[PDB]
Amino acid sequence: MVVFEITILGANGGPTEYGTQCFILKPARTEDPELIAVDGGAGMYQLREMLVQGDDELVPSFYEHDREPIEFFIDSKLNIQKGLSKSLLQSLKRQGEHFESANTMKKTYEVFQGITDYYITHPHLDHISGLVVNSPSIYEQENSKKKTIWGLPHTIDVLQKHVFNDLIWPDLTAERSRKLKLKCLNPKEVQKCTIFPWDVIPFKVHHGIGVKTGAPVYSTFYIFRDRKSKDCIIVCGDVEQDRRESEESLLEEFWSYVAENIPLVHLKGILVECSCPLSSKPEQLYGHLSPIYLINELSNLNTLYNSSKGLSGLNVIVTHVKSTPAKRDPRLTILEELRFLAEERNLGDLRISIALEGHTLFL
Amino acid sequence: MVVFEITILGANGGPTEYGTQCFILKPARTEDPELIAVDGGAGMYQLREMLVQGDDELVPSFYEHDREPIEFFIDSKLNIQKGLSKSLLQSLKRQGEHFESANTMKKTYEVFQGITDYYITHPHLDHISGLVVNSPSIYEQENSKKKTIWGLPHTIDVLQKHVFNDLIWPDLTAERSRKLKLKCLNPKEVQKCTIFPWDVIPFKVHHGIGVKTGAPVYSTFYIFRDRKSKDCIIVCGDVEQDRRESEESLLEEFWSYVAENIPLVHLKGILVECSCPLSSKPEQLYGHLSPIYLINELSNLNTLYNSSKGLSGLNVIVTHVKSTPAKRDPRLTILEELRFLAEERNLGDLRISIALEGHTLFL
Ligand SMILES: Nc1nc2c(ncn2[C@@H]2O[C@H](COP(=O)(O)O)[C@@H](O)[C@H]2O)c(=O)[nH]1
Ligand SMILES: Nc1nc2c(ncn2[C@@H]2O[C@H](COP(=O)(O)O)[C@@H](O)[C@H]2O)c(=O)[nH]1
Ligand SMILES: [Zn+2]
Ligand SMILES: [Zn+2]
Ligand SMILES: [Zn+2]
Ligand SMILES: [Zn+2]
Repeated sequence: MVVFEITILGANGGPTEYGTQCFILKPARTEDPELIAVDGGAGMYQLREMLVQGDDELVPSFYEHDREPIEFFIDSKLNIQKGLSKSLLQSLKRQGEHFESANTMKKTYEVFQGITDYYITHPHLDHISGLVVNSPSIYEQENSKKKTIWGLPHTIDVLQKHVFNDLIWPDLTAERSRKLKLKCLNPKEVQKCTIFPWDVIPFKVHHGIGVKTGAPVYSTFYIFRDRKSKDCIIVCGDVEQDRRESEESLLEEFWSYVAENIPLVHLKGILVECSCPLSSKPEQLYGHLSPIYLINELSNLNTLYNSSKGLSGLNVIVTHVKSTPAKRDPRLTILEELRFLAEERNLGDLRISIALEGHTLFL
Repeated sequence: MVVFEITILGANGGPTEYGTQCFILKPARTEDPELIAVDGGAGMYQLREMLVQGDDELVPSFYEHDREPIEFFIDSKLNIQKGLSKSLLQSLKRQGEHFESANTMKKTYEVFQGITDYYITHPHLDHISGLVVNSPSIYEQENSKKKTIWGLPHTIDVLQKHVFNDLIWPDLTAERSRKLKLKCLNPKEVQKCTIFPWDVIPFKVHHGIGVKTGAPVYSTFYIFRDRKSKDCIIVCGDVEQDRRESEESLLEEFWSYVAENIPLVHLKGILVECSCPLSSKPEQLYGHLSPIYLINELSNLNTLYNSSKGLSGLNVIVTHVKSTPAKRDPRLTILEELRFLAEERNLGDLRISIALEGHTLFL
């Protein structure tokens, strides 16, 4: 049944600067070294942590307790494991003694060499910091695996002009060996992944407005579809509800596409933000979702699928929760609020979990 | 004797993406909440870690061992402590019960509110990622402490155009409350710190060339001088030896200024990179120092001071060491190489230590 393995490298919405958004994807069970990244916040450093840290599991929190029981954050039916998957690790264990004798740093370089395609949702620094700082690793070997950064134009153009520009970062895309490449995707078009037998389908969404410019700020949702099984996951960039009359209904377009083309039984998960709780201070919420807005969007999807069973069986994996100087971990507050609102909206057997760094989901 | 407390938030040169360059400065012993940052890599997240982690101390390594004895990395005479200093923590402990009842996240916000001036050496992403991602914290309170980002023009112009531009990051400098400001410094000019009774004196240095543009890439060295004691520390951005005939001798200008204006006994420390070991693969070394180049620069300073005692008593704190897929921790390799070369060059009782994240130096 399981088709996808999703490694949560980073699910932090800020403002603390580590463990920001990055998810690694690979097919379930298989042992190729190749990996896809969605976004580019947490990277090599987090892979290294996961190698080292590899029951009554406790996860970091820093609110009521510095560590909290893992089960508090997840749906009881979620297929989740701490650390990197057996199949991901097997690519290192292909060489018995070599694996054993490689130190943690060396193992980190080896795993990371396999992360060869990034799908970037938007170029805000929290979504690209690891991609950028990690990038010189591409030059460690002459027989190097080359990396490609994919995105919609609002993303790629910004990376070219503002990041890989010899000012913010050396312009590694200008190196003649082309070991780092930037490539554009067309919105709404079924495009192919480079190694895995998957389709990638990107959609533009809204993510607030410029402070100085007042210009709409865009983001991306990615659909990944396994062609054999027809199973799909949706992995989202930062997003807000479309602004009533001033903006195109990009989210409605997205949900309509999903309901038309992907039967619910084939939708194995959606990784989507809920940055803020209901108490929502305006400044932190700009360009983002709170529980009422996320539930409203899921309700729209529900209406489109048009089943008396609602969204029964759908796994919603909540990402990008922000820190706040609150008494209680906002991930717990948000999870409770989402579950309450989902019940109130009769969305059925919807399974809501918070994305937890340092874990792999099997969907 | 001790005048400065230096909190090492980040001393990692990359390519792993966490704990990159950031040092917090304050006067020794005093308990004001105000703090200066030099650079802006590791920030809130690291402050939080230091709050939580607060003998046979072991520090992270990830080479021969995942953790190594602290003493291996430092000169035996170095005044160093794990965690935040008593005086830094006292600003939180001014309120007895409030401190106790504040969770770790809340304490992090409180300490971080005091970090109100950053002195940025150059705008490479590893030197600004925490500054940027942490910046929305400024909006948590209406009676907010405002933050100022200082730098030479090569730094400030790039931050304005390429970072705080509603593309890479919301342009928080355009918010009317001006809670985040960018301010330029003039090179070679004695300027005043905002709260501490210190002079700040910035100098431009070289840091390689653009990959695409071939343009010189600039960085900054900062001198901080306590006006009362006349004691100084030097805190450096990334740097390479000046390129023979193609470039101005910016480093010679710097050492000449130091030797003319700061007696060695008043020079309490220099925090300066040695990104790479002697084995130096060309690609990783570009724009940086290796032990022979760092020792050559210190030799130039030695010649200028012109004492038979060499640089006896000088604390050299080595920063920005890069990871490498080597068998041994490059910080250990580099420390050994620097000490050997210093002896070979008869630099005297030079005290060399590696900067270690999560520690405070008292100089
Ligand atoms: N005060 C204020 N903060 C903003 C504004 N626009 C964006 N931000 C902040 O910029 C940050 C961008 O990162 P993101 O939230 O998209 O992950 C957000 O945390 C948000 O709080 C704004 O217009 N005013
Ligand atoms: N291959 C290659 N890497 C470069 C070049 N210029 C800079 N870099 C890399 O860009 C990174 C910039 O961060 P920094 O090293 O300044 O902390 C460095 O790690 C360096 O390895 C270059 O011309 N060629
Ligand atoms: Zn974000
Ligand atoms: Zn964003
Ligand atoms: Zn650097
Ligand atoms: Zn640099």
